Amino acid sequence: TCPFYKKIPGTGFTVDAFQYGVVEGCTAYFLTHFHSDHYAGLSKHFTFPVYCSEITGNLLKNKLHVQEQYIHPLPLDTECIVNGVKVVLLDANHCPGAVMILFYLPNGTVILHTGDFRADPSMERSLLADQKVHMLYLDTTYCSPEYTFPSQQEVIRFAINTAFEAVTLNPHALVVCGTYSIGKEKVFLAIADVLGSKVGMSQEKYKTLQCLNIPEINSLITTDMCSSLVHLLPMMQINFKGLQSHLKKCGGKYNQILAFRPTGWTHSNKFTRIADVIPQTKGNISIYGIPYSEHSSYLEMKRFVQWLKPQKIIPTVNVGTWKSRSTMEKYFREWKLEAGY
Ligand code: NI
Repeated sequence: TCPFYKKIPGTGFTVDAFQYGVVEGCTAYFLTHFHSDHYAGLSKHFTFPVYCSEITGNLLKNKLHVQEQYIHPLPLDTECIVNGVKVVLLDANHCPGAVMILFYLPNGTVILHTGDFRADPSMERSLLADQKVHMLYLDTTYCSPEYTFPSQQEVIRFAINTAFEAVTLNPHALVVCGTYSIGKEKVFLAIADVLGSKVGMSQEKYKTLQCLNIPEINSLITTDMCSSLVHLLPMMQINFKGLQSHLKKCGGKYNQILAFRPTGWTHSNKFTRIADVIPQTKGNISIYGIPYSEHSSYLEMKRFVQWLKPQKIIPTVNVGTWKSRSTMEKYFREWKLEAGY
């Protein structure tokens, strides 16, 4: 059944709750972003109101074929009324079109649902600064102190410098980047920019990117693989067998592959710095795992929460085990006692 952490009390609303059939008593279904664990269940047969950002609504229409009459896009940073309740959508610093949602309940309670987010100090100067938030529905993906990672900026600098050096040493090297969802577009776009190439990809992936309102996108991507020396492939194909295979396909235009796998966290983060990352190499193929995250580190999450000072926290991630739930509740109490709320 629909879990309690997907329901907004005092409303007829649900958040990211599309795989339970008709939720009894739901008058409006919000969708925070276009990732499959969140939209799971939506299709052209859906006939209830879906509230979301403009970009998420472009992806619902073009990729899932949801009918336009049930898509209700809202602008960001704007007080809107939905079924009689004031809501605001805020940028979540996750993937394109990802939002946090502020609900102003008739009884005076204010609720923030983060969806998926990467907390950032810039959020402390949004509309969130203007009133007290009582309850926080929190993306707790990396809520444990082992989870450190560098800034997105540091990681993109590494990737750009690595690619540029490799291709300038060998003009017949191909760069490949893995993907299995929207997000992390900076990785492949930043690399293609430094090399003066467009990024080449499948017709399905190009269609997905043309939904994202990225400025000048027609100048940066293409379905012509032959003209491009940065290719995007399914994350599944980013291994030696898949890459050897791909290289055969290019007809001896290239003699070397440099590949990037933008992972979330991986246990080399506890020991090794970004400056010290190395690839796995077999023959003329090298694969780099780079820790490009679109979720809060532990310290970023802690700073946001200690700033916000909520009265109650409801985790939305890692909720399936008693050991995880208990560990998270221990950190929440530490944070509250340290900061004095
Ligand atoms: Ni997500």
